[PDB]
Amino acid sequence: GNFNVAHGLAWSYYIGYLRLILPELQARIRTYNQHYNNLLRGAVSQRLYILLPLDCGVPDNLSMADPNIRFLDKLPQQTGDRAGIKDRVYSNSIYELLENGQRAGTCVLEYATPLQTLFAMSQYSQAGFSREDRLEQAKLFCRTLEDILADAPESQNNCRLIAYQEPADDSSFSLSQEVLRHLRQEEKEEVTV
Amino acid sequence: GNFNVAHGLAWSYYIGYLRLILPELQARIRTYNQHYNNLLRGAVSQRLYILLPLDCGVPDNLSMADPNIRFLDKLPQQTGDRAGIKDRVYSNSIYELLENGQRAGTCVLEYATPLQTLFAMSQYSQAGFSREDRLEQAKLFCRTLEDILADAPESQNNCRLIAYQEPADDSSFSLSQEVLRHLRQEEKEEVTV
Ligand SMILES: Nc1nc2c(ncn2[C@@H]2O[C@@H]3COP(=O)(O)O[C@H]4[C@@H](O)[C@H](n5cnc6c(=O)[nH]c(N)nc65)O[C@@H]4COP(=O)(O)O[C@H]3[C@H]2O)c(=O)[nH]1
Ligand SMILES: [Ca+2]
Ligand SMILES: [Ca+2]
Repeated sequence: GNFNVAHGLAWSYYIGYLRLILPELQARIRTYNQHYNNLLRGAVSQRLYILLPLDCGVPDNLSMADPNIRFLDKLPQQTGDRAGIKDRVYSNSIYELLENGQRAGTCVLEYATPLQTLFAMSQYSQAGFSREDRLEQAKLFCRTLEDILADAPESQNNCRLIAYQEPADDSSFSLSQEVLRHLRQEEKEEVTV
Repeated sequence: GNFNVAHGLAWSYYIGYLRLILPELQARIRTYNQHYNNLLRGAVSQRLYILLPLDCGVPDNLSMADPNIRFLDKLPQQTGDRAGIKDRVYSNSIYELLENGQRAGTCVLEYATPLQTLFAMSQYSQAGFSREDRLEQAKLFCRTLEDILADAPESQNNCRLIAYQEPADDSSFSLSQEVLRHLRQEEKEEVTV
């Protein structure tokens, strides 16, 4: 019946994590851009880019997904407040996106960790949760998280969801291209509006 | 038609937390009890006690809801793995339960963290989530988690849910006394079985 784990997962992810880290993340990115743009020959986008593989495949490191997605630098932390903000642990990692060995873009990137739960659920037989259930909830997770972020206080502008199914043959899918296409569209939006 | 956050919250709580902390819990408690017995003739119960206040009120200090519930120690981490078998580092607290100033029991005690999500949602206006909704979802949370632990590999024997609805009239609920009942029933079971 009407059992959708994705509903709770998306709400939990926003309330217990994204809501808490997005303002501080944008603040650190801005500062980083101020001190290091001369060094970067560009700018890190201020949107957290969230990877949502619909196959729920989350690797411990990003480069084993795509050798054109490569660690660049660390985002410095917040400054000497320590007044209640430091609860979650999130990635201070900036990635560069490569095209032909050349840096084509830069962003803060991370996977949507609740997809791990759906994967775990699908390997846990007592849950009675099929691969087909997993994909269905993964999609529902995306839709739900999207709706939440649409009405969220300036957080729609604070992150970008990158949902993607991967070729059920084996074409060499390019995640780096997927991300770059969003980066280019974002800069285009930022500049034509 | 049915949006039930509690479903995903309970699955997320078992998958992302209980499944990982519980298999090694009783070993951690056992090695603490060796010292606890030798040093104070103490015995800490072997089950994780999970407070589920139906009103979703989670304080950042247990002792603030009851000074008959007195902090004793952190439960020390496991051994062998440099990685941790299943854990990075789980903070778990051991508490003494007091009756008329006297130590009457000892257990690893903590609130069900997903109740905070339910509480935050009910203060988040974009959620259209009322305090009546929260309670119904809190009940569903307990029910769902219970069903999960019942099918779960020995994790059911590893923990005990303490779900309580507090009297609206600001009557004299004793949380310490509620916990002691469970502790006294646990000892009765282990001693009769
Ligand atoms: N990248 C990143 N993502 C984060 C972080 N914190 C939370 N998230 C994401 O948001 C989800 C919801 O977290 P939650 O509301 O704290 O909800 C948690 C919480 O209620 C509970 N839980 C998890 N770890 C602990 C713990 O160490 N102690 C206790 N008492 N509860 C825990 O189980 C729920 C499910 O946890 P998850 O499966 O891990 O699911 C997490 C996770 O996917 C973070 O610091 N970094
Ligand atoms: Ca993949
Ligand atoms: Ca209460």
